[PDB]
Amino acid sequence: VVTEAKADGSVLVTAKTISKLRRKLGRHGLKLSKLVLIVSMDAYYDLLEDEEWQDVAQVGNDSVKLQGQVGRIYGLPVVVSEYFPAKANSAEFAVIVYKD
Amino acid sequence: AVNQSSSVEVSSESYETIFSQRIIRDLQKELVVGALFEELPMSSKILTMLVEPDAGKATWVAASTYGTDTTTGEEVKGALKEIHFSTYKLAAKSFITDETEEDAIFSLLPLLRKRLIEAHAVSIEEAFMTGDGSGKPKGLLTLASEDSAKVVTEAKADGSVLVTAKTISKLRRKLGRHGLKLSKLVLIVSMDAYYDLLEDEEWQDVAQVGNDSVKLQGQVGRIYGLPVVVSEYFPAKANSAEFAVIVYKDNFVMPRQRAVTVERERQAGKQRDAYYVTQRVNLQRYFANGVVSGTYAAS
Amino acid sequence: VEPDAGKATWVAASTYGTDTTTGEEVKGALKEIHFSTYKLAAKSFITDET
Amino acid sequence: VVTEAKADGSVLVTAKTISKLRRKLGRHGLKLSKLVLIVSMDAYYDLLED
Repeated sequence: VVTEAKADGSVLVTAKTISKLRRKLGRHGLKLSKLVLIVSMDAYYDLLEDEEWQDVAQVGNDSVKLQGQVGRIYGLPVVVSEYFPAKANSAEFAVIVYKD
Repeated sequence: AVNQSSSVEVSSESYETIFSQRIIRDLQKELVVGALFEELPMSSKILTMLVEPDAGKATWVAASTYGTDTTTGEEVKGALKEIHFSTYKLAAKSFITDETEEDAIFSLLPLLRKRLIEAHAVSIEEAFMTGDGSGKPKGLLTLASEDSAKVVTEAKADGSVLVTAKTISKLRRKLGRHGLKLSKLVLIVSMDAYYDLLEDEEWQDVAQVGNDSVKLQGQVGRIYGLPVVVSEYFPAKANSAEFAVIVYKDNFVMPRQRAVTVERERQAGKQRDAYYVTQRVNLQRYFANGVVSGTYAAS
Repeated sequence: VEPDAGKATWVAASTYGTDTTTGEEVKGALKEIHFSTYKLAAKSFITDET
Repeated sequence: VVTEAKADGSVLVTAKTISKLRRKLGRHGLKLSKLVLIVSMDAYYDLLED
């Protein structure tokens, strides 16, 4: 996609990365959810001080409070992974499929 | 006493009024570290155990070298790091003499026992939060000094301070490792930092643009889903800790070889009844991880 | 009124000669308070003629 | 505590004043989540533009 942010250094992750990743993914690749979103441990933390629509307050959530963020991110489940290397030019997300 | 003004009838002197023997009590700290951490009973002086290290990687074949042909790497040849739990001890005493209860009121005996246990309770509670290393164990606020847990900076050291909800998110970004899934973490905040948190204007503001209904009945102690614990044992405003967060899942256990015993001697003394009390309870962590303190440096 | 804290201390580890290591504590020194009371009064009058 | 309002006029008294004001008294304070609040009769009719 190159580039949203700048490796923490003045602006962090934003909820419209997932829309752009979904847009460029595989054209006809949808059919509701049924798509798996792997998120770095780092990237999970800066999307939690939001300031975006999928919040833990009331801005546009499903009433989450209880627990500390939920798998609703464009209808996708959130899968954590801590195995990611240097934070500079690396990937922090993976959008992958399992229907074929 | 009956003086000021005594006019014009009976003047007399001073002490001419009934006195009351009843006591009253002001402030107290509420005790949140001395009764929150699992007791480990043990019959010795030091307790030891082994624990594994992690990976332990296994190398893949070089896409030609499939046979024998050895070279496949190997995993971790030395392992099972030992961990030792030391125990620390303390004592107090207070000694009364007959000469200061006969000319008095005959009431000082039960109050002394209440006071020495409170003084002991204050002393252990400060030591668990703030402590050094020599003679008395190291405390929780400086637990996060040796592992590089710290951050610089949060709020602005008395020039337009605010303690806004993004602080705790940045603090957990700084801790990071290895369990984001809410394993019942314990968080303790300063007296002033707790008061400052209701000026906000962030996440749980004065309007229903931010928070859902959670206050109930009006500005109550609720942060990011979790309740918040407050304490008056933080040092006065400066470059120190105003907020401490610790993981509680395997760790922060207190070893102890007895409970509180309080006794008295006066034989073969001369006069005095002398109260003694002794203790042996301390604070340690199995693993050097899961601890952060903000700090709150300068801006 | 009963008084404020109240601090104990920890042993030098090695010591065992009794040697209590306790510092000493402030046995039964406290502080008194007292209540003092003021008087409020009025007087007003009326004449037979009105 | 100094300052919020400056002689009304163009800067009026709004409900955030009682947040910073109680930074040394009650809720929690001594141990009690209760207080009584008294306001001026004219100041009561200022607290309508917030």
